[PDB]
Amino acid sequence: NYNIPFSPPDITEAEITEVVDTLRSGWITTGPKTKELERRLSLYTQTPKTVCLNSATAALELILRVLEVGPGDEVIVPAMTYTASCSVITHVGATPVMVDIQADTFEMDYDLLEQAITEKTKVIIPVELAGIVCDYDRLFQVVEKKRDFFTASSKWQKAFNRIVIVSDSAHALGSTYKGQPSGSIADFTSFSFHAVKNFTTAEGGSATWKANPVIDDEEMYKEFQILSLHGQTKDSWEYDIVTPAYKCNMTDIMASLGLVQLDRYPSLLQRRKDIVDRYDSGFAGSRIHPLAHKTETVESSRHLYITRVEGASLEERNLIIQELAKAGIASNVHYKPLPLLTAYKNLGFDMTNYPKAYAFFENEITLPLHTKLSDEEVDYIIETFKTVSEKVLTLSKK
Amino acid sequence: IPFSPPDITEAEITEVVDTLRSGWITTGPKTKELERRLSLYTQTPKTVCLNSATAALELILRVLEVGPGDEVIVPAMTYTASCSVITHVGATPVMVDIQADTFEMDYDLLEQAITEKTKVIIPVELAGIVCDYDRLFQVVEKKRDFFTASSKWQKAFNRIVIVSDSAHALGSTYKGQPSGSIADFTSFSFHAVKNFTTAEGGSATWKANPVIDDEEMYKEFQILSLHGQTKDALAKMQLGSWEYDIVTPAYKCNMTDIMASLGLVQLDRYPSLLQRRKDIVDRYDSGFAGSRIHPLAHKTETVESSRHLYITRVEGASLEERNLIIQELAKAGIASNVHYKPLPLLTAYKNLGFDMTNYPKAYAFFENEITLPLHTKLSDEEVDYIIETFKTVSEKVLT
Repeated sequence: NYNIPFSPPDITEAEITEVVDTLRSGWITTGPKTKELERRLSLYTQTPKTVCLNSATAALELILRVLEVGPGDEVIVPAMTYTASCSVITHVGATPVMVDIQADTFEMDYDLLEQAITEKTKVIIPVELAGIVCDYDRLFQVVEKKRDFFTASSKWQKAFNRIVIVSDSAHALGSTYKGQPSGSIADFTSFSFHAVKNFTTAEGGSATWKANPVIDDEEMYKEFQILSLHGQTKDSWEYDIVTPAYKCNMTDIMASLGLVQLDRYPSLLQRRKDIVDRYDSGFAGSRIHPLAHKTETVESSRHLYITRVEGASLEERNLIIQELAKAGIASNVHYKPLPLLTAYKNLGFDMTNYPKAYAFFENEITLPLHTKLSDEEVDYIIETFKTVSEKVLTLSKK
Repeated sequence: IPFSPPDITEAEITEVVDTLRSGWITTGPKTKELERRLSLYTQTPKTVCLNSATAALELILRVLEVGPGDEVIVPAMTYTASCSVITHVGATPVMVDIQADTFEMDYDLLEQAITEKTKVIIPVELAGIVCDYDRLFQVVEKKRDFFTASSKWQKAFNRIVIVSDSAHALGSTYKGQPSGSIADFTSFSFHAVKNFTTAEGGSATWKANPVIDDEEMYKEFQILSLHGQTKDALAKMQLGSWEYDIVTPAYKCNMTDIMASLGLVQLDRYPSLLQRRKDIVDRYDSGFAGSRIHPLAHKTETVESSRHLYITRVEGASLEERNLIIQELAKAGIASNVHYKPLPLLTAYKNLGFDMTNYPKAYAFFENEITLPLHTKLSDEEVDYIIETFKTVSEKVLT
């Protein structure tokens, strides 16, 4: 039969050999391969420097720490995102401010974003959900429009003298917006190389920033390095510790996976395109409505096949997932809005303030999208998801 | 001669390859099996394998809910990571000076440093040598009336909790018991340069105690290490187990099966690695006997050290003379190191008000300290060369 997994890893013998090479070398933690991966990633994202770290969460947190966002500052995040986009705000002691999304897309309602901005707002964190990059022209217009609310209180906040926009591009390595690669669009960007992502090092990620005359790239790179490795500096036993910092460097074991993945990535991206186009033609005219991966402004890296089923309640969506599972099709939900989660409910966030986020979630189902899918499996998912959705609704009507 | 190259064989490589061909490249069955095997090795009920010792020590503090207004005692003579985690959770580090003839805290001064705010003591098992736990447990008991619990786990103990920094001490013993089983909680390090390596990694464990439910405690670490994510019984039993909750906005420091693969093989190899380190230490020890080079003892009445660092102090040497000796070792093709600058020498801790003049014993230990290479890629000929060169060089610098 079929037992189609949601997100198995795509590892070949080339990854294994490269990792083996590292394990024979003098360098098994951070070494030359990590530096080479950062160099190649920078060229790929059209940014001057990249800091490879052990997760996207570590990257996003370090961006916030480099910006010195902390107690008394506000950071804006969508109500519809993964917990990790928000949790790093609480880690640095800042106040998350959630903004509701639009009716026909995951993106923040940018009018409501404008309204949420205060004198305390330091950072906006858009999420490039499923690889689809946000309306950056509008986002930059908002921060410029509200520039007079901004009051810098750190080195880097003074340099930019406005709200800094930090892309959560966990899902978006290789996505483009008006022809420009994610990484080059926002002021800072985090990427994720987690086991389930398009590009994987099992655990990993990176921080980068777009070229900007107010940033010395070597100085910025060095500040991340210091925060990722205990605050340690050297001017050969002697070192100093300048701040009691963290431990989130990338190993050459992981960088080895990355280097091979990056060679493979154009082909991987192409396969995902072919699967999305097959799904898209398959769901045309049905109740199954996918998020568009190709728009006038965006070419998505096609990380998640996010769908919403027209007319389906919460209960009905949950039943459909369990029926897909009985048919040998794994599926997922991206995402529970943050206010549904105990941690954020406990911080006073209330789901009734973000009805659009709720309505997106309510009928959302993510189908498998990865490079181990055969065409036959995709065809099977298309036909099954239609038959199952119809069955559940015809059952409800009855 | 390098200071600390990794000792990786084809068995590690094959095990990692096996993982890379499996469905599981991040946290998976190999990580759970490594935790199980490590728990048996350390004689503890459960182990939580994570991405660094620093992660493990932090999480212990976060499980204990040590935070703002609490004090955590650490030695003045330790690595920055023993202390930095205290600041991470927002607690106040309290440093204690060490003894004249060992790295260990002066336990009288430890008693004096205890207040109503003290929640945790972090001894460091320097070079693999385990601290005087009988004395440490006597101190916390003696001062029990200073303690006022302010969290679930603090109430359970109802005293200062003793957390071992065993970064250097996987496989060490104290009165025949393995590090891991001695302190209330223990962190271990599997960093590239440690006796047992996963390139980056570490663990948290805890000794058996009736007031701890081991599965509940294990589950709390898991949750903190992986975003605060939980799933209920109903969600796990369903064929489609997507639904989760986030209970606290937690952290991201889980161990991958890639790293656990290295660990499993290292753990099979570990008795033999430990034996080789013993043989090197004994050779150094006989070599330095009667000289000015005084090594820390790896075998005592109470301790059998895992023999992670060969820490030495050169009698009669000033700061400047020590530094010259290191550079002369380096010209002779011998890498060496210093463990450690006392914390008050470091800008970060200076900046928090810590003053080197308060910890003269820590300074004096550091001043004439040289660490010689101790790892399993050393040949006997290299060890003999280091012995005879270090003696000649020291004599030359002093003459």
